[PDB]
Amino acid sequence: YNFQALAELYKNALLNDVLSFWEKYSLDWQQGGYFTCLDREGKIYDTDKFIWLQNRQVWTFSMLYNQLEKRENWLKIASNGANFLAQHGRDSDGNWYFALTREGKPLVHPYNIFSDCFAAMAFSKYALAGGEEWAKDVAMQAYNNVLRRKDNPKGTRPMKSLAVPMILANLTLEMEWLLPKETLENVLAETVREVMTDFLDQERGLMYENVAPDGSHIDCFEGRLINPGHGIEAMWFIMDIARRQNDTKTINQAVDVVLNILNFAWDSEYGGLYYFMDADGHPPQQLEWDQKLWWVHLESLVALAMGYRLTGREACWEWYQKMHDYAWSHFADSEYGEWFGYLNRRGEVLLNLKGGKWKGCFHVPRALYLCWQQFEAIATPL
Amino acid sequence: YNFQALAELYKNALLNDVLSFWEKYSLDWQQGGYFTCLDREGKIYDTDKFIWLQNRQVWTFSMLYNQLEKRENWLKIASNGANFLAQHGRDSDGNWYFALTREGKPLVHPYNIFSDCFAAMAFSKYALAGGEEWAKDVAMQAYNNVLRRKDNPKGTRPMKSLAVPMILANLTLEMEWLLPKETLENVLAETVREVMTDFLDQERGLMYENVAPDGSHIDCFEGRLINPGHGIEAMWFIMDIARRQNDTKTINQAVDVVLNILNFAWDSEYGGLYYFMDADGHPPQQLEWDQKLWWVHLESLVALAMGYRLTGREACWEWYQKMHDYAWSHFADSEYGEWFGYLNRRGEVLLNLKGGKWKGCFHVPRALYLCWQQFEAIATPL
Ligand SMILES: [Cl-]
Ligand SMILES: [Cl-]
Repeated sequence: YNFQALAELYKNALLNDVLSFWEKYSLDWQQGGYFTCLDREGKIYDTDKFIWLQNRQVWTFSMLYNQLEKRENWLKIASNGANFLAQHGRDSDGNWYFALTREGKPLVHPYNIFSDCFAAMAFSKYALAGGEEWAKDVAMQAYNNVLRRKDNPKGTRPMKSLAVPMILANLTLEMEWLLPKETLENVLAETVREVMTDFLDQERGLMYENVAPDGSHIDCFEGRLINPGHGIEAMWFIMDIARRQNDTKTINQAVDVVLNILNFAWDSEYGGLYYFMDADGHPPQQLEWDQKLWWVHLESLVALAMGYRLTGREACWEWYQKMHDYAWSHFADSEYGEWFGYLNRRGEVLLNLKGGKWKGCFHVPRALYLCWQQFEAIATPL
Repeated sequence: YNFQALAELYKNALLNDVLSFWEKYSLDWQQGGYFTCLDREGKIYDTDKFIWLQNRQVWTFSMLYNQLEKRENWLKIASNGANFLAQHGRDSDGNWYFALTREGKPLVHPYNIFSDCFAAMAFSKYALAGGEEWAKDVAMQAYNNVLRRKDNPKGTRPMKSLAVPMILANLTLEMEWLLPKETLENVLAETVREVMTDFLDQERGLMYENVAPDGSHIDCFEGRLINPGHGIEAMWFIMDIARRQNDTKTINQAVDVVLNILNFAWDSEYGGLYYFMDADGHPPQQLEWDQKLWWVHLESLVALAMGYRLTGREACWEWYQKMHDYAWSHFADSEYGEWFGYLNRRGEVLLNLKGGKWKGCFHVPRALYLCWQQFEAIATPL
């Protein structure tokens, strides 16, 4: 039960390893923004700017500045992204691009709303960290675009996706200081009700990625799809929100679901959770289904640490230890820093990178910070 | 040098194994069209109708009826698809859907032109096999939509894809009997010139998937991408077209390129060709890059058999044998019929299916038929 050693492990990994890696290798001080396409050793292999990741990195450094320590270098790193993004990130109608060239010329315009999501979250927390009022309105613009486009984010077979209420819930938390208290309260209750009613299958105790509007299943590739890590991440989002109202019943239901997903999705031959599974045991359409991904395992560490902190349930601690041994031994790279993102089913490195189009300065530092928080809270009552 | 035994191997695999599998398990005689989502044993795991594959299956049975033997059952199988597709396959503007429900209700409308491509090819050959004149105009409609939309199939970084002239070349061959002789001649010469000028890198002797309009490379994920099997398939397309004009120089250049790609893309640890590679040795964005796919290896068998038949070059025969031993021992399923589509890098079955959203009655029977043709021609001068 060495909670204090775990707290120290996560604190040291965040401050001395992971943040250091991004500080040393990712800053584009000449043109603004960040290089995310970094190989195992931190070498740059592509200079394109993927806006999700640009915004996530602004958020991470702004958050840590605001909540942990006002280190000048963290704020300067956040500014290097925020200024670049404010100048180049949006089309004439204020919609966020998906990708730019190094110098900020637009490459890709997205159909989704997740670009706007990450922009709202980043500029909200940058506004707070930097005391930059202009960033508040950038954030508010991006946020109303998400709620406006929520119901069709992009007749025969109506379906809706878990990702939409998920990101809108967690985002609303990040927008709290800028929103009417009632608006916050309502969206939070509604998104939580939708996630726990429609996407949670009461009979199987599992989260589905896509359901009909009334929560019923549809027998098709989309309607059979399970993404173990995605559902686990949603559940700690739900825990975090339920904790605010001390809704212990909802916290415990979320923990039930996390344990169900882990028991369902663990690879008994090689260890780790599968990336995708078909709920009915049919062959998935995803060629990457059996792969072992960094964030799937990190968000599981967060959910189990948070579940144990919030409920004290022994099963969370037992699963925490099992997940810890697997994730730390397979993804963490002690020699060069940071975590590998992509392993094959056997746990072998599949892409020799620390960042890319979809991995940047976000899931790893956020998860390490959150786990540090849970174990520190466990060791030291507030 | 047992050419006759190879001819017999391919003939028997096509007629007694592969066509039999699709005849036994894939026909939707109640509603029309075909079930492609078939597991290892032929069991159906999804009833959706993926229009690419519906059209490809109409083409395969129509082609064999027209070129091999007028078996009544083959034409009835082709009709079961063609009638279903004519009734349900197109929107009000005559554009082909990407997917329908079992009964033909539209699910997905595609942005690309490859749906129209496969529809033009299918209805062209169905028109010929069935003597159905109405199918000619369905085909001609679909074909002019492809040429009309060829230049933007769906300012900062202009790029074009190999798939477009590739499919337009091979398609033009399948439309020959319906087109002005001059129109055929021109498109064929132009598509061949574009493929062999712009997408073929003269210095590396390799095919690139995406280049700038003038054929120059762009240093980005798309511009570094190699798809070994895709380039090999394009090269036998080029061989087939060059053979028509007895353009021996072009035939031999295409064979040069096939041999270059095989030497570049062969997995020296586990055997087989990689699905995707980054030309500059950076980490790919494709999580499926190291996988071993049925059509990648089948189109390589076709290209090597055809290359050897057309040129007699010993290297083609040596690579044929190497590829044959790998592909037949890893993909062919003697117990239940047909070929697995999807193996991991080690050659282990990754998806336990014989068909799905992207694998249907096309690459396997076409490749087995073409290889039968090459070895029969080698054994028996015409
Ligand atoms: Cl990330
Ligand atoms: Cl196919």
